[PDB]
Amino acid sequence: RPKYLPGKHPKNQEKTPHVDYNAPLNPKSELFLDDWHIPKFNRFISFTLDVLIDKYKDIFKDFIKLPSRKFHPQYYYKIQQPMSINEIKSRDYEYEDGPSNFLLDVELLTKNCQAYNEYDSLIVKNSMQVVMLIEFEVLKAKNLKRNYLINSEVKAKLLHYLNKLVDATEKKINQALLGASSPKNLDDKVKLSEPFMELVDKDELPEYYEIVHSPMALSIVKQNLEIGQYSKIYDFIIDMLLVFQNAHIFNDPSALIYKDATTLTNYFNYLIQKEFFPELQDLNERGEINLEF
Repeated sequence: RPKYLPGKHPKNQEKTPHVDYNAPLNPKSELFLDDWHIPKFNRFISFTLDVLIDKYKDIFKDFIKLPSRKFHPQYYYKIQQPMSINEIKSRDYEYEDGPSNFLLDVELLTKNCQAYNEYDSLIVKNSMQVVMLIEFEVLKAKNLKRNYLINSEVKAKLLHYLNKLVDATEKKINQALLGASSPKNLDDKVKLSEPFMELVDKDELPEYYEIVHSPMALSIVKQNLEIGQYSKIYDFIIDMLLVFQNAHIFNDPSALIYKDATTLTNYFNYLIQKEFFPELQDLNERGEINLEF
């Protein structure tokens, strides 16, 4: 028998607090910071959601229809904007604020869930994974024009940046992200990557594998790169994001490893946007690398 029971686990709460529709879960996200357009956006949304429902049935199943109002009648006064995948599939997003409204309707799927249910439940962590996997797909579509095939030189650059991440310390990260506003005397010995290198033992911590549906570790990403499992840049990038996001799904917000997964997501993002991609643009123009699709 499994540690985590499935289904809804309503908080025992007379009054339930508002969910802020407008605030992104991640303000630092390029999904919200960047201007982007997917042509035939409505078609893209229905296609992509259907691929995911089929690939990830067990995770997606509770989010397809709105909660049953006969089993969960209190939901419809506790939650101000009930949301489901079928509801999103039935909406129009082909107007100027469409993309943004789409992401916020999607993020509702986890906000509403974390408001109704006990945080430490399978249903809540499933909802986080639903939102995460949807946003991965958008991230790939958004970055179509720079999602180059991993050829020999691109492979080598990605292995370099991956190693730079693995080797990063409190001092090095803060210097990169804050420059001359970095605090002095930060630690330069301990690598933040340490708890992310290897998967936890199935026999030691089985409930990990009830919660984290797509386990991933940095040593596995490295191996994947070396043997050619990633076809394009964003195939690599999403497995990296999966590594850090799974630690946020599994662990408590107040845990060190949760804090370090935030710090490493931020630093990885910095490496991709400010070092890796600009260096590729530069080497391309100088005719020292080929960037293929």
